[PDB]
Amino acid sequence: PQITLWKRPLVTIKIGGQLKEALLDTGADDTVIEEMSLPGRWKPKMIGGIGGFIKVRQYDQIIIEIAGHKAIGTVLVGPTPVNIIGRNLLTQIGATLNF
Amino acid sequence: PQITLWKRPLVTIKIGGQLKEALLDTGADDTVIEEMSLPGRWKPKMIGGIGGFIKVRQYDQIIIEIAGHKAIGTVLVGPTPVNIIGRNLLTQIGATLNF
Ligand SMILES: COc1ccc2c(c1)COC/C=C/CCCCN(C[C@@H](O)[C@H](Cc1ccccc1)NC(=O)O[C@H]1CO[C@H]3OCC[C@H]31)S2(=O)=O
Ligand SMILES: [Cl-]
Ligand SMILES: [Cl-]
Ligand SMILES: [Cl-]
Ligand SMILES: [Cl-]
Ligand SMILES: [Cl-]
Ligand code: NA
Repeated sequence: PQITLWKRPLVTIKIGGQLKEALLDTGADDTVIEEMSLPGRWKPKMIGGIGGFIKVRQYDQIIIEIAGHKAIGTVLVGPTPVNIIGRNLLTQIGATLNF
Repeated sequence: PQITLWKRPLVTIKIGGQLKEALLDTGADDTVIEEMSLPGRWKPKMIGGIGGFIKVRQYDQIIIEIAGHKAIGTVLVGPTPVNIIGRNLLTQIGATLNF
């Protein structure tokens, strides 16, 4: 699609068989999702957002569908105000910015 | 242009007579610039991202030039770690997300 920005670019994602809503976020290096269970081991990660730094759980090689496009990559889990799809997975679905 | 997302989508902006680098950020509702003075009236606001909230000054009707394209709208000024061009000005330069 071509998504304009007059409203938030929210899409449906599917992770662990569950549908969720997430924000396509070109200002995020990383994908960050609200507390949920994911398989496998996780590693520690700190991310610095507008308000300061938080701890998250980094799960690698997670299968996630984004607006009907399949991706497999790193998902950070932690107390983000909104689920966000960052550039690590926007590149996997072929997204670009255009003007 | 078409901007891929392998790297942060940074562009040069001109605001308040100053040249700065800023992130084209589809996950930001509004534009947030590091501390600087701007002319005119402002009012305080709180915005809440990863890491929590910061207090900013809201200036309305500010003209920016974004990668050579002029736009006018609200700019929030405050202790953001990165300058951000959010949706309120991305719409004005006709930016879309495409995949
Ligand atoms: C009202 O106008 C607003 C304007 C901006 C924001 C909000 C409201 C707050 O809007 C509420 C939404 C919050 C959820 C997502 C955060 C949205 N935000 C934009 C988002 O793109 C930030 C932009 C940024 C970039 C660098 C540093 C600070 C901030 N990126 C970010 O947090 O990414 C994290 C995950 O990947 C990592 O890579 C970059 C840092 C880290 S925000 O800054 O909190
Ligand atoms: Cl869960
Ligand atoms: Cl990844
Ligand atoms: Cl200044
Ligand atoms: Cl505006
Ligand atoms: Cl339009
Ligand atoms: Na003003």
